[PDB]
Amino acid sequence: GLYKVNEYVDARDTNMGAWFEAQVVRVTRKAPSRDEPCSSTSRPALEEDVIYHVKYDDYPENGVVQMNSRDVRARARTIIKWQDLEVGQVVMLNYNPDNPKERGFWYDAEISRKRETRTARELYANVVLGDDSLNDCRIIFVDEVFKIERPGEGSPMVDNPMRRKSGP
Repeated sequence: GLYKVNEYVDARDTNMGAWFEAQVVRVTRKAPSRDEPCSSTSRPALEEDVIYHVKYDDYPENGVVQMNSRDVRARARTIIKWQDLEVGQVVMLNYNPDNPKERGFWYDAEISRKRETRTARELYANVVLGDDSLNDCRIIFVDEVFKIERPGEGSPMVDNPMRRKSGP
């Protein structure tokens, strides 16, 4: 457990498929450790199959939930503008899978098309859900869409914290 008691990282829930910036408040090992970590708690890995006790800052009412490193990724603090959106590029946006024209839970989208008119910069992308995907959906949220953190290209949140708290 390498994440600290003040480590608010982006916990991608696999079940609903939605990203939520969750606050790591405790790390525990898959070895006998239910309380505050002790007795040589040095347990790193490539993808740590150890239990990060996080709290969705997007839904504080969920309280402390258990998520592993494979589940909790670093929130890449980079808002991608329309002109930086390009074909093949996957980016995370506040998206309602009930209505693409309204915001909701943070999902992925692979940019398929981009066409600006003098009334608005219009975007159409394959919005990637839990394991599913929604090809050619209007991306209204081009002003506030973040990037997916790639191997090397993934910039960490060292600058001003977001902690978007997506819980309408």
